[PDB]
Amino acid sequence: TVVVTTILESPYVMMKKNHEMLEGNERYEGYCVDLAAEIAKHCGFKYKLTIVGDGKYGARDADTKIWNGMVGELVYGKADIAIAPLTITLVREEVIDFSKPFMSLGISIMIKKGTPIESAEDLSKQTEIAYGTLDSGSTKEFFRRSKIAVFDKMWTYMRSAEPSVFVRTTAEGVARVRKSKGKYAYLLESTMNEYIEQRKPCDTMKVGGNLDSKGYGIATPKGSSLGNAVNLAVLKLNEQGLLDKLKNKWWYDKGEC
Amino acid sequence: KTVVVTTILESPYVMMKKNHEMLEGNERYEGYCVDLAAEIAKHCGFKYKLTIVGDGKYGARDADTKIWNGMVGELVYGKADIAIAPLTITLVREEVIDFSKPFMSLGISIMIKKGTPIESAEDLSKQTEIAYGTLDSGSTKEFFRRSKIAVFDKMWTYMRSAEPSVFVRTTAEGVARVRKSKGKYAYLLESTMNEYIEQRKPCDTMKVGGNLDSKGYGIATPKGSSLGNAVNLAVLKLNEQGLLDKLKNKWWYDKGEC
Ligand SMILES: CC(=O)NC[C@@H]1CC(c2ccc(N3CCCC3)c(F)c2)=NO1
Ligand SMILES: N[C@@H](CCC(=O)O)C(=O)O
Ligand SMILES: N[C@@H](CCC(=O)O)C(=O)O
Ligand SMILES: [Zn+2]
Ligand SMILES: [Zn+2]
Ligand SMILES: [Zn+2]
Repeated sequence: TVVVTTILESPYVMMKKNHEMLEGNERYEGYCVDLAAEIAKHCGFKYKLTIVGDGKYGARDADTKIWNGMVGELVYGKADIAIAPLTITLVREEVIDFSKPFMSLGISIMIKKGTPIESAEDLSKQTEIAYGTLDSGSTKEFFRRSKIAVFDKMWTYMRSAEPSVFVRTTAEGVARVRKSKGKYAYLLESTMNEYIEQRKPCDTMKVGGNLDSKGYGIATPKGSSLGNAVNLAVLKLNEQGLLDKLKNKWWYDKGEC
Repeated sequence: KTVVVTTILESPYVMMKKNHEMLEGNERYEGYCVDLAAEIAKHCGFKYKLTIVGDGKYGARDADTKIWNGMVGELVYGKADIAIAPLTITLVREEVIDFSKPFMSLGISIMIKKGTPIESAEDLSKQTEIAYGTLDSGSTKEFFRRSKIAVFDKMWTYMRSAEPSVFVRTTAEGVARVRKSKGKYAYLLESTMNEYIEQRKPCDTMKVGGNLDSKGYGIATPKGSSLGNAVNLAVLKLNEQGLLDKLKNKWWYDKGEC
């Protein structure tokens, strides 16, 4: 029975409305819940969905070099596979294995509707509207490491921002935009931004182009025997059109705005 | 040793320099994949030789003989050490060769001569006046051959049986057929190539509708080759440091004639 680490992040993994009357894997639904079922089916394994203990994606502590989040769970042998919106990055690919990507994304800007910001450049050029990112994820590192002038300017601002502009979860970033009467903008992956734009109260919007282009991968411990089969299953699901089918199911058929 | 790179003459990926005959070796060529090759080599610490695939093909396995042709075949039979090309990551290929994480995204798309009354694949499927086809021997063809979606099965049933053949030997041959056919031919090709041609003179083509699928190009190596790891890490590094996006702009949009 494969221990799968994943994260409560809509619409990837969500507790079902009636989750309290249900047990095990059946408590959960979402894109990655269906994806998990499919990968397991093709690789012929049984599995247990577990929600990452610390609620994080995964970053390395600069001082201890200890990994947190789903990454750390694989690295420390606490999970067998991570099936989640987990961004394929160079620092991570050095410690864990990733499948070929199952979904594309880029960093994007979420505003409360009516906010006068069209681009990352607009953000960078003003101080009235605060902005930040998720903690312990790939978006923060993009800004941390960027040498592109606009993104470096944005970073120099964000990291010294008082009070803090960073949030612990996506939901927190989104609620922060919604309650902030236009004075907070949130930097987050286009997948998540586009999902939220189609849900009530319909008061947010993605503006501008994506800042980069990347993908999510299924992740396994280095040298895991599961990595081969899991990668081939991602390629098969894509070619059968199932990945396209699932994006449609979870994003646009679940639309409200 | 010197790494033999297999690639293909496909704009804007690899093209002959205008003065190539007075130049030598790697210096004869230019394009997105020439720049990318130089950068991969640099970061992986290797010397290399660009070679154009002999049969000028991407790579398919013959149903009867079972031999792989194209750049895939050069890798499978040990003629090349790495392929650095707009080579689409597919399952059938990944079973015989290794791919890096993708360096560029694409989807199958439709190219029409301007003013052609077609907005989608569903439109193409529902009519016979305007003929349509694919490159004869790459991922786009095979996508249609295998597909179980009503619309694309319908399109395939038409293409495979259409006479004269709707399939072409090269991308350039597809594009010239669109341009010469007064709106009576539409070409199915990857979005990257379609969007490039859309920005070149005579500015008489365009991409219509959404992409039919989503996939990536990968750097390919022979299965279990020692280069594969360093190459994958270099692709991730070069994406993260903004080189791939810079190179896309340089070869598509900086060079735009329309
Ligand atoms: C592996 C595959 O074809 N997956 C289907 C889609 C395509 C995809 C993808 C993600 C990322 C990229 N990149 C990352 C950098 C530029 C292109 C890409 F080309 C394709 N993820 O999901
Ligand atoms: N997908 C990201 C988390 C979300 C974000 O950083 O915006 C990761 O793997 O770290
Ligand atoms: N990039 C494709 C070739 C072009 C096409 O099939 O449209 C391949 O690797 O086969
Ligand atoms: Zn399946
Ligand atoms: Zn610390
Ligand atoms: Zn470099």
